[PDB]
Formats: sequence, structure tokens, C-alpha cells
Amino acid sequence: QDVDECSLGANPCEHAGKCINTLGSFECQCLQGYTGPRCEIDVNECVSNPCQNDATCLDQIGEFQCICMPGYEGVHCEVNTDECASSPCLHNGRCLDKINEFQCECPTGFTGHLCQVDLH
Ligand SMILES: [Ca+2]
Ligand SMILES: [Ca+2]
Ligand SMILES: [Ca+2]
Ligand SMILES: [Ca+2]
Ligand SMILES: [Cl-]
Ligand SMILES: [Cl-]
Ligand code: NA
Ligand code: NA
Repeated sequence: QDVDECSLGANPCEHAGKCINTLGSFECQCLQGYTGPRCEIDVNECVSNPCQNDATCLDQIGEFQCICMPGYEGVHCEVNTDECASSPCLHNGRCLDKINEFQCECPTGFTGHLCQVDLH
């Protein structure tokens, strides 16, 4: 004789998991982001510290999201944004990459941060 645990008053599977009856026991089909025999674990997607460079990790349902510290980008904030990519230095100035910052080394005779000032 078998008792259907799923048909009973309450659902033994936590977090809206699907209850599937078996002979002798029961099993839980968990939703994305939940684990355990009764879906009682909210999987920590931030447990392995996936966010890099002092970024903040958000433990979400079935996913993680990284809030990047200024100057960094990407899903894991792994990319140090190249501020020289957009070519900010006018009149062909040398660009030096920093954090959320660029450094223009202006040609002769220009100045100073974007090399826009013509000294004539
Ligand atoms: Ca059963
Ligand atoms: Ca989670
Ligand atoms: Ca940078
Ligand atoms: Ca600047
Ligand atoms: Cl992210
Ligand atoms: Cl300037
Ligand atoms: Na981008
Ligand atoms: Na300038």
C-alpha cells in the first residue's frame, strides 16, 4: 500500500516545487534556483565570489548579478574599461588608461586633459 504525499493537505516541496509521487516515498521537482530533496535550499550563486574587483554580488533566484565598482565592466566586472577606446585626446594625443579615468599626453603645442586648447 502506498500513500500519496503530494495529495495530502500541504505540498512537501518548498518554494512552489512540483511534487511527484513515488511508491513508498515521494520526490520534488525543484524550480530553477532551488535544490534539496524538498527544495529547501536557496542556491547561493554568490558563494564562489563570481564578482571581481570589489564588486557586489546579488544572490538572486537562479542567478547572480554583479554591481561593478566605477571603472569596471562586464558580467563579472572583470574588464578594466579602456577609456582610451573612444579616443578622447584631441589632435592625436597619447592616451594613458586609468580607473574610470584617462590621461592625455598632449602633442606640441596643446593642453591639457582633452588637448583641446590650441596654444598657437
Ligand atoms: Ca508515496
Ligand atoms: Ca539564490
Ligand atoms: Ca580603465
Ligand atoms: Ca577626466
Ligand atoms: Cl552580473
Ligand atoms: Cl582642458
Ligand atoms: Na560595454
Ligand atoms: Na581639453
